[PDB]
Amino acid sequence: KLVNAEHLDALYQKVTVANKTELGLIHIYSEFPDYRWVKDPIEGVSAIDDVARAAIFYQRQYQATGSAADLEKVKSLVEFILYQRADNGYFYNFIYPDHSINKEYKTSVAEPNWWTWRALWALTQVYPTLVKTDNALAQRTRETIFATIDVIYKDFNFKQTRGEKEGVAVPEWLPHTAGDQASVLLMALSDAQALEAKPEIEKMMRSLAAGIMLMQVKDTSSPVNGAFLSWQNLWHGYGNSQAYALLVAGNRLGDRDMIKAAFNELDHFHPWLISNGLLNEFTVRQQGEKVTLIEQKKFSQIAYIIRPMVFANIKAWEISRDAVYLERAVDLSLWFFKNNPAQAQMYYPVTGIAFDGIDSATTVNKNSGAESTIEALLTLQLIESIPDAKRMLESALEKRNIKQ
Ligand SMILES: OC[C@H]1O[C@@](CO)(O[C@H]2O[C@H](CO)[C@@H](O)[C@H](O)[C@H]2O)[C@@H](O)[C@@H]1O
Ligand SMILES: [Cl-]
Repeated sequence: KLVNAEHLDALYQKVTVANKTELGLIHIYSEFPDYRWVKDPIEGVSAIDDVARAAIFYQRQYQATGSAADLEKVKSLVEFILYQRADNGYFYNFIYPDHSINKEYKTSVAEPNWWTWRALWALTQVYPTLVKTDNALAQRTRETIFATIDVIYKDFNFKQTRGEKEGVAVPEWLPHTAGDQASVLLMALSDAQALEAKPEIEKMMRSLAAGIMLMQVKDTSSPVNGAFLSWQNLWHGYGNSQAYALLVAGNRLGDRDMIKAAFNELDHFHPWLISNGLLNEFTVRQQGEKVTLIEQKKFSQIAYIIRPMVFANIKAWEISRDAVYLERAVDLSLWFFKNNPAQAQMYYPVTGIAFDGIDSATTVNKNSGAESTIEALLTLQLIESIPDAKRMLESALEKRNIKQ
């Protein structure tokens, strides 16, 4: 009842190219008040960054409901992902309005980047669904998963050298030295390891987790004790799925250290964030063992901050059976329902609209692009799948002045 795919469905478009190749697109932007399709004028109409996450949403919907229409969307979004595979084994990101591929723009080249990791994660997430339903598409997907992993393995830097920024160690072997990108590649590799275990996949998993863990703040005197930094000495909330990824990988490998590191973020940094109304980003300085805040930015706040935290807390509950994590997951979900600095409703169950962000205490961006819609839907979809969390969120919503 909370989850309403009507706006995401309106961003979806099936296009035919070449010889009966049917591609599922998700239009990237959509603007208040008419909420039609809006493009990026330079980059194109739809990106793997969004299509990949949409594929996961619709696959999870199909798993919950068995709806033939959800499955059809999974298949066509997967076709777009496969359509974007480059000869070198990486992926292009954008498609243009004329349905040619954006191969050369910096946000779209087939080089290791965010959209590679998201594409791979989407393919590993939807493969078990495809193998039960569509033999030919499943075979192509499996071939692509492990061919892409081959390429990533061939290019992988296992030499664990460290830089430094404001006293903080930098793992030079992570992609773009980015803990957030590393977490999604780690999630994808963990899924693939369950499909076909390979020593080189475990080796990459452990190397990524080592880099992610080196970037964690471990200073019990620091306000942001437990935080997984995103890049150098910087944390940003968006896409920061390190804790969730370490829980997934730690479970896959039986690695207690990974699990312990993830809980350290959940048990210290998450309650701090929640108590302070969330943040967009911050930077730190490290002097010896002491980690201190340099600067922080409360805005902008976007749906993509909430989803990684809700994913991690639900997973923590599943592992530990501690209800505090469900309570926190629900309290974080309330960001969509006016628990935020603008006291603004950010997701509308009646229409499926998800606002694009909070820019200050008094300014809300009422556009509803693909990313914010998918991230709100994935968050609420997870809550509604856990009966105790669903019951808790419904109880919180009956008491407040939201539109539903
Ligand atoms: O502008 C295109 C596209 O960008 C987004 C990203 O969230 O919004 C940006 O641009 C808006 C005006 O064009 C600004 O008001 C907003 O602050 C900025 O984030 C989408 O909302 C929009 O569709
Ligand atoms: Cl992601």
